[PDB]
Amino acid sequence: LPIDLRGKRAFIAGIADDNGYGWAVAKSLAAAGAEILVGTWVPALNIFETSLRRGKFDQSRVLPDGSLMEIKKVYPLDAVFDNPEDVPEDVKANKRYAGSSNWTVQEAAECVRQDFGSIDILVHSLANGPEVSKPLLETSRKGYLAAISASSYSFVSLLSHFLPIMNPGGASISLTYIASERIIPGYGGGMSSAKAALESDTRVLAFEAGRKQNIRVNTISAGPLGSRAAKAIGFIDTMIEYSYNNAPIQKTLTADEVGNAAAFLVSPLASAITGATIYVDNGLNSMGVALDSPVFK
Amino acid sequence: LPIDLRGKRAFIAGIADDNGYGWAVAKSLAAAGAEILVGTWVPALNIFETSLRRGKFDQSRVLPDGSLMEIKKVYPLDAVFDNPEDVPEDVKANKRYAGSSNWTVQEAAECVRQDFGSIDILVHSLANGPEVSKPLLETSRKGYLAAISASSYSFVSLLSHFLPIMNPGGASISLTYIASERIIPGYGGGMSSAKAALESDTRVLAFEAGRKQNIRVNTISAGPLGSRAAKAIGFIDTMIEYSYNNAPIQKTLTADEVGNAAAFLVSPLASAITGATIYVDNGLNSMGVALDSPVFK
Amino acid sequence: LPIDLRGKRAFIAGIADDNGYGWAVAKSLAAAGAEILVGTWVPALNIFETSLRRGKFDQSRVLPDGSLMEIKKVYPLDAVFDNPEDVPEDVKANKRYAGSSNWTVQEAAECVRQDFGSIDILVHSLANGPEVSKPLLETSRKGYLAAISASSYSFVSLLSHFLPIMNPGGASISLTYIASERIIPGYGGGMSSAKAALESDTRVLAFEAGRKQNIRVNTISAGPLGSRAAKAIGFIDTMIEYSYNNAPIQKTLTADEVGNAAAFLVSPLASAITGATIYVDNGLNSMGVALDSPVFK
Amino acid sequence: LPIDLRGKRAFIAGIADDNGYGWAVAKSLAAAGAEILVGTWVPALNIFETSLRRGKFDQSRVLPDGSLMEIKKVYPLDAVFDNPEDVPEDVKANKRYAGSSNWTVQEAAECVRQDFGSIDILVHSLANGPEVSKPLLETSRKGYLAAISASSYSFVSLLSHFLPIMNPGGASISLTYIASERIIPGYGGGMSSAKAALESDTRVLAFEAGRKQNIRVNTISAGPLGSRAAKAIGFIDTMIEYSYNNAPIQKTLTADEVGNAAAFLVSPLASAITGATIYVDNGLNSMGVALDSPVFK
Ligand SMILES: NC(=O)c1ccc[n+]([C@@H]2O[C@H](COP(=O)([O-])OP(=O)(O)OC[C@H]3O[C@@H](n4cnc5c(N)ncnc54)[C@H](O)[C@@H]3O)[C@@H](O)[C@H]2O)c1
Ligand SMILES: NC(=O)c1ccc[n+]([C@@H]2O[C@H](COP(=O)([O-])OP(=O)(O)OC[C@H]3O[C@@H](n4cnc5c(N)ncnc54)[C@H](O)[C@@H]3O)[C@@H](O)[C@H]2O)c1
Ligand SMILES: NC(=O)c1ccc[n+]([C@@H]2O[C@H](COP(=O)([O-])OP(=O)(O)OC[C@H]3O[C@@H](n4cnc5c(N)ncnc54)[C@H](O)[C@@H]3O)[C@@H](O)[C@H]2O)c1
Ligand SMILES: NC(=O)c1ccc[n+]([C@@H]2O[C@H](COP(=O)([O-])OP(=O)(O)OC[C@H]3O[C@@H](n4cnc5c(N)ncnc54)[C@H](O)[C@@H]3O)[C@@H](O)[C@H]2O)c1
Repeated sequence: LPIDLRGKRAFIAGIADDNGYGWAVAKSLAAAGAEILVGTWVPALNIFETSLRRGKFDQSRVLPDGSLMEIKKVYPLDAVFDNPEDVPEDVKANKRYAGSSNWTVQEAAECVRQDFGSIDILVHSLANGPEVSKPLLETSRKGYLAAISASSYSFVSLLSHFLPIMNPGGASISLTYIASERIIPGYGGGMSSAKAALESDTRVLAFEAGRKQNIRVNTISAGPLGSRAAKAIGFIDTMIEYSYNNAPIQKTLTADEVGNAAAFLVSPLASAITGATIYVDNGLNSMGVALDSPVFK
Repeated sequence: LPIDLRGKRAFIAGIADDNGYGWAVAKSLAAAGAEILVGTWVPALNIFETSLRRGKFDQSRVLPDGSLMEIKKVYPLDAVFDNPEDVPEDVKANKRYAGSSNWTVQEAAECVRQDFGSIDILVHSLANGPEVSKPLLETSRKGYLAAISASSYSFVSLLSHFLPIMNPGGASISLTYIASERIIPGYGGGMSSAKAALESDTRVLAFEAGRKQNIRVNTISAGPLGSRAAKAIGFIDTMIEYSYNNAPIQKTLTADEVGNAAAFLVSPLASAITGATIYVDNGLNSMGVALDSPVFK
Repeated sequence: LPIDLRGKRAFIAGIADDNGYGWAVAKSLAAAGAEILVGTWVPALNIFETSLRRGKFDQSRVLPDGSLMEIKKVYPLDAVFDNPEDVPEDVKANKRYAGSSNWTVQEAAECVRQDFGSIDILVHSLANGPEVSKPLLETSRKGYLAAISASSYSFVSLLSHFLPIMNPGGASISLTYIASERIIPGYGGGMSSAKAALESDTRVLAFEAGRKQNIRVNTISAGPLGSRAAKAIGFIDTMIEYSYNNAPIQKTLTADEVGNAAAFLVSPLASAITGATIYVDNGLNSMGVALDSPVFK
Repeated sequence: LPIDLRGKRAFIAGIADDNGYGWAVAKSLAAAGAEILVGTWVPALNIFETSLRRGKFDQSRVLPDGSLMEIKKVYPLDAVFDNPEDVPEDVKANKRYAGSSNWTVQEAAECVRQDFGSIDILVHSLANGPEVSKPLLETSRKGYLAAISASSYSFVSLLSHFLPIMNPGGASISLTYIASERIIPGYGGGMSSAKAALESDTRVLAFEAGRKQNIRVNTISAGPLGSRAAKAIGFIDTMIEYSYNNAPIQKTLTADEVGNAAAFLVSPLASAITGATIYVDNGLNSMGVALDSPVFK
């Protein structure tokens, strides 16, 4: 009873290294036999392809079977720009953006088409929020819109641009965070807002794309990725700790854990699931209180 | 813009003293001019009516206007028994149950009818759970069913028995607790389960009774009632503390607070609200983490 | 048991006429004795103040007591612009925007301050979405961002700009729609998304502002406003019909209905409610199926 | 990337034939290599084992690999009775119950232990509700309690009785229905209530058992199982039709579909998922309106 993505190909948007959720899903899709195409942020591209050439990610490419993951092709990409006319002359003039081409959503999509003709899976693992450090109360309109644009609308833009080249019976999947439904102080600059929009769109799109092309649309609401810090300082480190303490099952969360769920979800096994927000967070979201609250001892 | 329940009468099930949510709603309904009828648990009846005669609740009956609340009539009542044939000879033989009569749901309802002919508001403020101290894992089938019977089904039984005598455009309201949707360790013996059922039934009944008699059906999901203990020991004391610390608005919760919401809800002002779970818990339910978790300092 | 907003003042953002939810809440706040300040979209301002001068809204200003609603002051306002430096020379050059002044969020707020010094209630009744007619799949990035900006971020901008002048123990309230949580085909152009963000922000802000200034933050998730069309054509007309048929309580929805809930919510009676999404939609949101589905007869 | 339950054994409670969800999950678990133990209702036992002997289920036992499913052992079982002292002399005297032995939850569990020593997976596929045809308004207290007992508490009883013999890192899974969260007229007699309780308990137990033995606890909220009737008459037939029409993805639902999700969930791949209600209903739960409502054409 395997997850079989043999003869299927995925496009994974949001891979810059071996340390995020994105890398993890790729691994999983690859373990299940899918053909892997990557979309890399174009400021990040170089270092990415360079370390990959050099073998830097070799240990991070080991599959269960022991073989090594293959990335059939790396595509540069800035998901805040749909078409080329949209780019600010000042962006197209930046060294980084100067070094590559065909990096708009519309362009990436045209390439894939020209290169492979089709796809079966779409993975969104993107996000970005300039003022993510500030509270809403202190978030600028521009910093807020930026988070929404890169973190929400990007999914919409990708889905619509790739849809014409998705074989029906295909699936897409995106990564969300519970700061959409509940107050998680620290996750500011409109990221929370952006995660809320993403989720809702997940539903709508499941309708739009389900009816339109028989495509499944789902999002996975993950936990803080990683193991404990010797000194939990900063937001993520903190959440990791908090979650380790307060969750129904006491353990840490691994990328592998999120990737397997993803692979499952984009797989045929999951033919009856769409417009879902799946929690893969060690059951944290379900708790009413924190176990570690000082009142309880 | 007043809440006007002048010329309306409420039946409040679950009043044994001046210290619970039930007393609070009565006060509120009474401030708004409703005619107050009480249903008192029949083990509790005596002490109740006795202290009330004696003036023991006088300070607790003060209305805003300064006058004193009036209870038009106290009806004894055991909401685990619908009809008289249902009572175990061993219950009917107990001193307490021996002292009163017409205490089944079916009987109480017949009385009211014979005494007043009609009602407009129905308040459920009942609950009871023998093994509420044990974890589900350790809850007996009998202790579990008991919680459901007294805490869930009782609402269903009251609604159905009173419905024929409720003027259309009337409303009912019940008290719930968030341990239905989220894990709140400590609230065991099937109370959690019982609160879950109640809520769902709230919805269904809103459908059944809305369509049947133009009756609104809602539940209020409250916080731990009361102010701080010098030594928070025990479940409630603990929750009060926890909530005071961790809530979006830092303050305590008062019965008045729950009563006003109730009065509002059963009032005509609320003509577009039904099949709702209203949170009156200082916004606790909305939080993702506890502020007091030691990881955060 | 009245809703008393005597000696309180509200600022209502999003009044252009007597036909929306906004007008309704004002009425309600006014019935409860609050002092009414309006923020009018500045393209709409003129016609507004003109018809109001002329008596056009006289029948729509009748309060329950029989008297007539008073608007202490109308302030022009475009909630997509925070500070004056933000305005495009091409907007400031448009006849309409040319006729008025002090219309940025930052400016409106400064005025109020200079005119009244303070406020107690904040009402957001704003929304706008250029491509609201298109499906997400066909919504432009710009049309999507526009909906979010005018429909989501505007609340954030108002709250933050007015906060310094809100007496603690005050409240704000905004209008939402269930297309945030569930698929409602027809409500496109990112409005759905925008309603999702608003809700989430409602929660966060309740935290930010609750802790910061003892301000309550809530949103009301309303139904389609209005009575039946002889020919339900178009989105709203359709929803009205659908809701009339399928709701747990069969009736239409009136603005009065939404206004009363609002008044209640911003009132002191509601001191224990924050980070809530209150449904005032005749219980529609709670249903699992449509009664009118042809399968059921 | 397989779902590997090689060297694992499951106990499936609620198998009486090849036509329910229960049969389906067994198949799935079996495809993934788990060792299958069945708990059969003891009125149903005989016909079950008889047709199975005879080959009646042969076509229904075909695995993907082509081989045939094996049931290592069938255990009789009535999940409304925990211990033998609990049985009414009038039940133990009924032909059916007379023919078998060790059929209480406590007894079944002792047997398994004595026969296999341990288990890894626990599947609950049980339900039963005498007055399921009546509306709550017309449901008896006894008919209501019966639904809860057989449909809710049974899970609690099984979990607790099997827990001592579950290898840590194991999982349990139960089948729920959306009539718990939303009004689905027709699903009466307290089934709705019972499904609500089950879900909540799913959460709590995930806490209790997660912390206690490192066991994952989840429930799957399924759609109406089956394909279209030529004449949709009756509740299920109706729901199937309705769902086919109104769902985001237009298709029917197959048992296979629910089984695969289950297998996944009880599998190690799912190590970060617990206290979840997974929807496997073709995305129906996410919709706001019915597409087939006559208002929309
Ligand atoms: N990391 C966590 O603990 C956690 C928890 C919940 C959800 N998530 C979500 O997971 C996703 C990513 O996972 P992660 O945080 O592990 O990885 P990450 O931090 O690498 O994710 C951001 C990625 O997006 C890329 N990116 C940013 N802006 C871009 C733009 N304009 N165009 C194209 N690419 C751009 C970055 O280069 C990077 O690859 C996001 O959706 C994030 O919200 C993460
Ligand atoms: N107290 C809290 O902090 C809190 C929080 C959330 C919800 N609630 C709910 O509020 C309601 C009651 O409020 P409370 O706890 O303040 O008051 P309470 O403790 O007085 O409530 C129980 C009441 O039910 C009566 N009662 C018990 N069994 C009965 C039976 N078989 N027949 C008739 N009457 C019976 C008791 O005598 C008593 O009046 C319950 O629904 C409870 O779950 C309370
Ligand atoms: N009308 C309904 O059936 C319904 C249902 C649910 C929610 N709502 C919500 O109610 C609110 C408004 O109610 P309504 O639709 O009855 O009234 P409406 O249509 O008058 O609301 C829009 C208002 O915002 C103003 N406006 C638009 N863009 C603006 C900008 N940039 N700056 C300042 N003002 C601007 C308009 O002039 C108008 O007063 C919105 O939040 C809407 O989503 C309405
Ligand atoms: N069938 C559907 O469309 C659907 C939709 C959602 C959820 N479900 C749920 O799936 C589960 C079962 O699936 P199904 O309906 O396909 O199969 P089913 O109808 O065979 O389920 C009931 C099973 O429980 C057994 N049973 C009843 N009372 C018992 C008792 N006291 N002791 C022991 N066993 C007893 C029956 O013999 C039978 O095997 C239930 O949880 C049901 O609510 C089904």
